[PDB]
Amino acid sequence: NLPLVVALDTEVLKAIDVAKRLKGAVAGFKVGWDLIFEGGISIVGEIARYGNVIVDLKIADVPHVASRVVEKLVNRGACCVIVHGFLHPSLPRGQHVYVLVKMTAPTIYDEMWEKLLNSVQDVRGFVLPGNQPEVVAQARKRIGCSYRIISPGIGPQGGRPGAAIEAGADFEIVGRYVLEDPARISQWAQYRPTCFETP
Amino acid sequence: NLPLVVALDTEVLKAIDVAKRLKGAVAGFKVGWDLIFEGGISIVGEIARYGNVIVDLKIADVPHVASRVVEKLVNRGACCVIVHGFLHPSLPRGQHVYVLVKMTAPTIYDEMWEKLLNSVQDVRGFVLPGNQPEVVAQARKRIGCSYRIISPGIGPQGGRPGAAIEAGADFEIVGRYVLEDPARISQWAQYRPTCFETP
Ligand SMILES: O=c1cc(O)n([C@@H]2O[C@H](COP(=O)(O)O)[C@@H](O)[C@H]2O)c(=O)[nH]1
Ligand SMILES: O=c1cc(O)n([C@@H]2O[C@H](COP(=O)(O)O)[C@@H](O)[C@H]2O)c(=O)[nH]1
Ligand code: NI
Ligand code: NI
Repeated sequence: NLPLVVALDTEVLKAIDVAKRLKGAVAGFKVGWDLIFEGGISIVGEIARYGNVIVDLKIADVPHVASRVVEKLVNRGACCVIVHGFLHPSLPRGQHVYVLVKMTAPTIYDEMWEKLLNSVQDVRGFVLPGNQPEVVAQARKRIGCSYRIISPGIGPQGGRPGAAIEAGADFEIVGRYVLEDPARISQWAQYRPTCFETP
Repeated sequence: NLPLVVALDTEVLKAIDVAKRLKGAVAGFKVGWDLIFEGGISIVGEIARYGNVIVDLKIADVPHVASRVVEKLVNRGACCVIVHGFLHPSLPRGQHVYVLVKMTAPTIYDEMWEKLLNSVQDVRGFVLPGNQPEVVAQARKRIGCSYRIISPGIGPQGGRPGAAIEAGADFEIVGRYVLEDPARISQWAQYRPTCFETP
């Protein structure tokens, strides 16, 4: 069980083939825009047959909509969901929620993220940019092993495989790099999550 | 037609029923995760048979993903999409893009929305909270008729019909209040868009 969550940013047929292939070998799968666009919400439970599914639609709506979206997903196959921390204090929380507080691309988070880690508690964990290992290390210093950290941005976005884990992350989120060649998951073989054994 | 964009946060068959009933009577329809979850992205094209469709998935992902998402949506018939302004400077741009810069619920936008409004150019327009018409007025004061403004939060969230338009909005975005009784669109008969006759 490599400390890797594979981002299935691809068509349904390809995603199912990849999931079946990597079943039991990775920590889970991230299902997002591309899959839901093609297959509707029913694709979540389908991928969930093969491992833990994190649904990532970057949830960022007001409470009456966000709460419904979260509940539809977690009750139809998702182990957890990613939501935007910028919504704070109007933020979904609890054990099914990962909160994104800084991104692999420049955004207004770049000035907010440390304050957000101070503000946000009682969630599953945080998403922090794995192409900025210093950010992961600082965050882990601040929160210790209280919450999970998962980190995208490995490969095309600049991050080296394992470098976010080295810096303190529990799992790295990897899309194109792995989709292009699923055998690359072996590059995570020597790594273990910093704090939590499961995402 | 009335300066109303109707938010179809509902089931596919209900959305089609309302869209058919309101075809030609309103400025457009807002299609979001409820419909896409059920019908996949094809629902965008279906609703577009009945009027202008703004797809609202509060788009907030990094450029490689966001650009593809917006493209798929426009290709399926969306006239425009709503994206989160907090992504700035990593923000999708152009005449297809409405940028949300303050919400009807409290968020981090609240302390910096004006600075953001000033920073964003070369987009179709902005989403500003219709339950806070003073914000709409201040925004319109800053940008004049350079950009569209559309405003949710009417009804359950506290805004009164027409108050955002009166304060400077072009269109009000209305969901539950109108879905519950589409005859209510008559309440917008006396109002007209501030700057733009179409969304
Ligand atoms: O800051 C972030 C947050 C993300 O969720 N992601 C997500 O992580 C994945 C990265 O994809 P890739 O490994 O092909 O670059 C995408 O699904 C993207 O939406 C990201 O790239 N940066
Ligand atoms: O700040 C905002 C931005 C929005 O897009 N919206 C959207 O406007 C609609 C409001 O729905 P309603 O009229 O039922 O309250 C929803 O689709 C919601 O996602 C909002 O309520 N507040
Ligand atoms: Ni999970
Ligand atoms: Ni439009």
